[PDB]
Amino acid sequence: AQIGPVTDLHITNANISPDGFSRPAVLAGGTFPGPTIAGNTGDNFQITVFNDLTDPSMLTDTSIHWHGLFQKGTNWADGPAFVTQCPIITGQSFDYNFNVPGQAGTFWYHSHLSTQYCDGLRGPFVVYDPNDPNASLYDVDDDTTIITLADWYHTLAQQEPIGAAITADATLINGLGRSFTNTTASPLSVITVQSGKRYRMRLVSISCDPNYLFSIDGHDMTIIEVDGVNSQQLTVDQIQIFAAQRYSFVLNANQPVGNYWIRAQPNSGGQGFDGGINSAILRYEGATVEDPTTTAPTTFSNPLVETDLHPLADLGVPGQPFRGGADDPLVLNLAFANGRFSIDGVSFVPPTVPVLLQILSGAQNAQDLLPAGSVISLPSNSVIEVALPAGAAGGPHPFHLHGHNFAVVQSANNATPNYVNPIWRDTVSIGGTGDNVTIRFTTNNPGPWFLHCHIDWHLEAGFAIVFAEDIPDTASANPVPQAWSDLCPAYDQAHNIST
Ligand SMILES: *[C@@H]1O[C@H](CO)[C@@H](O[C@@H]2O[C@H](CO)[C@@H](O)[C@H](O)[C@H]2NC(C)=O)[C@H](O)[C@H]1NC(C)=O
Ligand SMILES: *[C@@H]1O[C@H](CO)[C@@H](O[C@@H]2O[C@H](CO)[C@@H](O)[C@H](O)[C@H]2NC(C)=O)[C@H](O)[C@H]1NC(C)=O
Ligand SMILES: [Cu+2]
Ligand SMILES: [Cu+2]
Ligand SMILES: [Cu+2]
Ligand SMILES: [Cu+2]
Ligand code: NA
Repeated sequence: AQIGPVTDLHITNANISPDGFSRPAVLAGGTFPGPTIAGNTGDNFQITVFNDLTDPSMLTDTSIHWHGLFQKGTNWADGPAFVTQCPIITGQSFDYNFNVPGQAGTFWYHSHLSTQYCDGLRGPFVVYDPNDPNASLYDVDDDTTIITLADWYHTLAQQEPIGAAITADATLINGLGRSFTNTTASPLSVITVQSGKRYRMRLVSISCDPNYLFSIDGHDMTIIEVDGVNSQQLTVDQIQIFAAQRYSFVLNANQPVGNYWIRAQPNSGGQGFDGGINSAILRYEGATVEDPTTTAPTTFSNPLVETDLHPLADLGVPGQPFRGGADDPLVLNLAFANGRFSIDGVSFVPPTVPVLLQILSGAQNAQDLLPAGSVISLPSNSVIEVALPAGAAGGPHPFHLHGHNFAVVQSANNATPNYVNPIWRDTVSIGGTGDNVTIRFTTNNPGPWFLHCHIDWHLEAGFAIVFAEDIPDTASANPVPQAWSDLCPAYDQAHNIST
């Protein structure tokens, strides 16, 4: 069952064996992935998060981010530790009480402390639209049509060297999959469809690192949503999905009744499908209960290319139709050396006082804010352009901005900008050497918004900055509840920190 929009959510430690290898984890709702949190557009969500964690090897503090929800007027509920709150300590709880005006689509939630989400605290978050403009394109859209793609590690996150090329031990599809080494024939996930029906498949990358080449043997996929933004219909036979991205696609169950492989090939770790790694099963009602015998093609003739995507609505692009044609045009220098990433010469290290609390206490320009050099102020009601030229090791880097989505004016692997009708999204691959992926948005949401690579190992190694958007209006726009004001005293008391 789905839970929400008003629910408790317990965060616990437990052993799990999603690929047949047992290890301890950090879990929401006792499962991997966590339960789906759902509601309708415009609903009030009140997710009371109970921190019941006791195992220090995966951290006993926690904080949860609602990925892709704008949090307008509720910056305090966004979740990134040391940016919008101090962590929740064990044996305490915290009500994330916010609203989702003007958004409907496929989202997710995850720990936003250190690399803790890798250890298991990740699940889907869906905001349905009762008047969805795409409703007539499918028959079925429910918890059974959500498809999660996850990387899974046998080594605990806090034992992963900072800045390393960290590699997973299994791909999990809907929580199940087989290990790349010492492969055992442990259970694969089954997605069941009825011949003739059309399904809104909600494809969610809950990855900590790899991107996946996702396809379904014998089937194509008609994309209708990108990171929460409705798209024009685009039919493809393969989707390359980067960490934290989401797509909805229509699956037409129009092939002969039978069993078909679902494939998710990561860019690192195990390559291919031997022993059923990187796989799940699409089963038609009435098919024999047996593994598929289908084959992938040698190449995919209609793969997703990001510049083919266009919004369903006339969203346009803010600003003027040329590079630098914005009120505040930025170019970030994105680098990696010696185990640490940097942005504009500064490697992100979380401050002791959360950025939002520094601003509410009166720090009112970005040079007064800590970490020094890691906070950039944005002016209010202005068009912002951010170029993100690639080249830093460990790519392709999927960059994500909190508090916003953005027009993708220039995509990976294509030097041509689009100032007319590019897709809008919230997490974008910045591509490869020589690319100049560029995003635009308007500043109508005061507060500190994190900008970072969503490969969680890279964030931990410093690949982040904070946009302090409209510092002067942050306090009036974001009144804070007492429980939020209580978090930093409680956390600092528990950890013997002075401030
Ligand atoms: C990416 O595009 C940005 C502009 O969006 C380019 O920025 C210019 O960089 C040159 C020096 O490289 C400066 O003279 C300009 O002031 C910058 N802003 C402009 C022209 O609007 C950036 O060079 C591009 N990077 C790559 C790798 O192509
Ligand atoms: C490279 O990106 C550009 C810009 O998004 C794409 O150019 C568009 O191509 C569409 C489809 O043919 C045309 O309708 C638009 O007028 C083009 N826009 C511009 C600004 O040129 C281009 O197709 C992409 N390249 C590849 C190989 O997909
Ligand atoms: Cu996220
Ligand atoms: Cu986010
Ligand atoms: Cu990265
Ligand atoms: Cu984040
Ligand atoms: Na415009």
